[PDB]
Amino acid sequence: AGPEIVKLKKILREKAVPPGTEVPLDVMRKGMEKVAFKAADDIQVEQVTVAGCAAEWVRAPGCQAGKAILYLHGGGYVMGSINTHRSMVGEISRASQAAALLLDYRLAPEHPFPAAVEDGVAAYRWLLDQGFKPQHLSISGDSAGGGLVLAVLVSARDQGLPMPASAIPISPWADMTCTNDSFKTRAEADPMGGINKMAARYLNGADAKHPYASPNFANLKGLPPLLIHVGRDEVLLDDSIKLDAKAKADGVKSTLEIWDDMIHVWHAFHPMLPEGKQAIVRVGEFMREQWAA
Repeated sequence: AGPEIVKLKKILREKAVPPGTEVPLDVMRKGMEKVAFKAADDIQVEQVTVAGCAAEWVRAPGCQAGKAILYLHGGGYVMGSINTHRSMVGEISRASQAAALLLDYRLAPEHPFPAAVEDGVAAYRWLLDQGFKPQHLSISGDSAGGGLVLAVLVSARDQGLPMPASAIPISPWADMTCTNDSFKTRAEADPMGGINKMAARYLNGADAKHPYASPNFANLKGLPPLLIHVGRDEVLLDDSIKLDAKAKADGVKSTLEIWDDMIHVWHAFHPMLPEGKQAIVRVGEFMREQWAA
């Protein structure tokens, strides 16, 4: 294990709330806002309204005309924002050489399932109506947003929408049931259930096996080529392994990368984690590969 990830895990545990204490949602929300990384100063930003939602066009230098990424942020479907993810999305824009549409989709419990999926699908539809070709598009997202990526694709496909050139779920949460073995077998090495409460907030009585809630139970047939990033040291490991397997069986060209010693959305720690930078570079490279094909 690299020195950076070791020290990163140390800091995270030293700074985290003990297991089982209930942090109010508005407290978690504000805490996530305050620890959010400042985006690099060469990242340009433009506010837009997309499908009734606030959003930002996130443009790193080197962005190609005609291309775009719909980005869906993490936050367990109950938190996160444009601000919390602007830094990581800028670096994805940089590696992929394409501007990114960072969507402030509707959150639970104010807006429970399927609000987030509706916003994702409509935002993707918005991109199309703006004149972006399907072959010039990609959809990416982390954690809850990584599951949201797959749900948006499946929903859009059921509604007759054309598929984009690629999709890259990062540490996706694709199973609301949280019954996978890695929740037990990787729990020791994961410094990042509170997750069950978030699932309860998002679902609000809905079936946890609903395809648009938990894409690991969805029909993935027809989906674009997948790059799935996940850390070996996270409780959501099996979500990614099972997603890959599901995609394979449903005909989808899927590529699963389990990064050793890595934690949940390690990409977000790119300022101090070389593997975080590396994986972001990989994401952008995969996007460009699928566009040049």
